[PDB]
Amino acid sequence: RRGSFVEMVDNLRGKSGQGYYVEMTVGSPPQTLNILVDTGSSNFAVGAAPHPFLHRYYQRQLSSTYRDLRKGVYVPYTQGAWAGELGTDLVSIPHGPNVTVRANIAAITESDKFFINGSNWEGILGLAYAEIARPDDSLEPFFDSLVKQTHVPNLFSLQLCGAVGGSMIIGGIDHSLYTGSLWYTPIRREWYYEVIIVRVEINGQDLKMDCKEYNYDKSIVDSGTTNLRLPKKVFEAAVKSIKAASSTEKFPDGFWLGEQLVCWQAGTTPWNIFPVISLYLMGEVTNQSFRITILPQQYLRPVEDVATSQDDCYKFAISQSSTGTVMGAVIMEGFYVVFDRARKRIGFAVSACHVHDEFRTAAVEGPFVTLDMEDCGYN
Ligand SMILES: C[C@@H](NC(=O)c1cc(-c2nnc([C@](C)(N)Cc3ccccc3)o2)cc(N(C)S(C)(=O)=O)c1)c1ccc(F)cc1
Repeated sequence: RRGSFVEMVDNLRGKSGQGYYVEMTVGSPPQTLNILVDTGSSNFAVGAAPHPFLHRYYQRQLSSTYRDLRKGVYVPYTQGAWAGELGTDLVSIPHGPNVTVRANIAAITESDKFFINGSNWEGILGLAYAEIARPDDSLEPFFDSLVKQTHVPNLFSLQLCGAVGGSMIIGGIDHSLYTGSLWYTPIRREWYYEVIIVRVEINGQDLKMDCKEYNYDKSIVDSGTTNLRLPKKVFEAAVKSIKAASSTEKFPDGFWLGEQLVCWQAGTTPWNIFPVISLYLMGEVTNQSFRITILPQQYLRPVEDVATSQDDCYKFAISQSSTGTVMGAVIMEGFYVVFDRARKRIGFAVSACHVHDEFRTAAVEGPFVTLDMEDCGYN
């Protein structure tokens, strides 16, 4: 109920659907920049040269504590890519832990489709593990540096509040950010924050696919990805089931593909006609699982208003992936997510800020009995 971590509450902001960021201060004298919180990568990188979409950037020549590592780095993602120069400098998070560490920093000099116009963030904080760090696993990620240089507990939690703000509690958990109990799923392997999905339901109806399909290749949690991305076969089956459940009103095929938007008169969106989606995750005890349930308010995302008009346009935010399942903002916005690195697990709880209506709410429920969950993982 109380809050020793109060100063970290509400330390995240966003330009409505374009990325959640936290202020980070680098160098000496202080150079503060808006940094995207990204659990799907492991590099700390900041724009360090003028760019059309950047309001400000890191100026190495002005930082007396900057150290050039004399090595370049190239980082390609599913969406976007950037190139920079590696170095190290002092880094602090004003509304985060009360510490200052020397971390690796990639100065972004060139990029393609990475920065987003009007997003207001100028860098990215890769919170995942060294295994996926570029150029290789020897480039210590920011959080690894934080834990090794300070006494800050090896854990952080995220509360992303969509339609924009949120909280990134570093070193602990704040009880005002969630209701109900926290349910944990094992971090299968320490590279991306990999998890295992054991069952999927649409309005209580089992998609009935071999659970291996749900994690085909892998299933990860990524705060830097907008959608709930699913492997091709799973995506197709999910869409067919969602379409059937929302038969009250028909939509063009492109809508389900994200190629067409559908808009409703201001405040008339019939959320009730769309089904809830449940993802069952492996639990911490043998044959035990739990489920997280999201509402259409999470998977149907608003598209930057034309200019404060009377038309609420939405995009179906569940899409296909060829690299496994990605639990992006669509999933995270309905919950308070605890990245308990110390205990190699991720916790989910109903968010105190998730968007819902007067009839339904996002939920985290358990326990359930699920056999052979170990076979669901790809090898
Ligand atoms: C910021 C922005 N992200 C994207 O717009 C986006 C990133 C990646 C995406 N791929 N890989 C990533 C990394 C590892 N997160 C790195 C990264 C961060 C920012 C920008 C690009 C890349 O994200 C993939 C997609 N898709 C293909 S999608 C449409 O979601 O299916 C979209 C975002 C994040 C949270 C949020 F609430 C709203 C908007």
